[PDB]
Amino acid sequence: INLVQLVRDSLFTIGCPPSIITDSHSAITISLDSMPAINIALVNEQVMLWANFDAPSDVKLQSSAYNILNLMLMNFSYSINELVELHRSDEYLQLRVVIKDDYVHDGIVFAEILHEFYQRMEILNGVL
Amino acid sequence: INLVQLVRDSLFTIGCPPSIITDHSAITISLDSMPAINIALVNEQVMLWANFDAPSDVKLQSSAYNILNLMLMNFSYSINELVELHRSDEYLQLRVVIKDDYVHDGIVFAEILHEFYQRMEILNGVL
Ligand SMILES: *SCC1=CC(C)(C)N(O)C1(C)C
Ligand SMILES: *SCC1=CC(C)(C)N(O)C1(C)C
Repeated sequence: INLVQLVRDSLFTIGCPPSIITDSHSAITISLDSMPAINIALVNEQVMLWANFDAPSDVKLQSSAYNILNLMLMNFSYSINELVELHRSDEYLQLRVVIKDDYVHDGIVFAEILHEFYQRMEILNGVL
Repeated sequence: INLVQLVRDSLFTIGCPPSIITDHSAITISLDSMPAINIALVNEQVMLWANFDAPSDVKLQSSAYNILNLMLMNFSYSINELVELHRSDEYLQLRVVIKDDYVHDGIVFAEILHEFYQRMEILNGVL
């Protein structure tokens, strides 16, 4: 698939500004005010969305655990495993999802995917 | 992949008793005071999963930190390197899709089962 075209098409369809998009190969980024950017890229034949959050302190993670666990248990139907995945590295808590092939061919459908992913980002940002 | 042969052979190799396995499938490994380990070929990939009774909401709140730490734990044998936690009405389900490198060998696969069981033990301890 042509991911730049899919993404640009998704973003005018929902009336997003064009200035938020930055880009030959991986990856595409969408800037958001006071939020981590959404990264999009073809990763081994599948469209992948991810967001890097500054790793919370261990104490903040404990106090926010219940809320974060509820977020991670929420179904994400566009995902190959029907979940959003949370990955931890030394520096980041990374939200990650691999999108099903059925949803990467239509810019209108893909906009709803990006918007639901953003909503998940919003909830996580709220408790960090 | 002959999954029945892989599993039986994994369990001999670590001296488990043969009484604990039952069954094309899925195959169950019964363990005491705990959910069984279910194993099956699901679209060409070996999948392991364990069904835990959905905790009450208050219990989830008091165990959330321990359950979050468990899920953030690296699981190197997984395709996405995590153990996934799935919620259904009746169950909190631990799930992993095992990666090809680890499913041709009964000796290697026994270690995958053992690490998976360890993750089940940690979750059982806070539910
Ligand atoms: S218009 C900015 C925007 C982009 C996208 C990721 C699709 N969103 O959820 C909003 C609407 C915030
Ligand atoms: S011997 C019982 C057993 C089976 C398996 C799931 C492989 N295990 O981790 C133990 C050793 C508990």
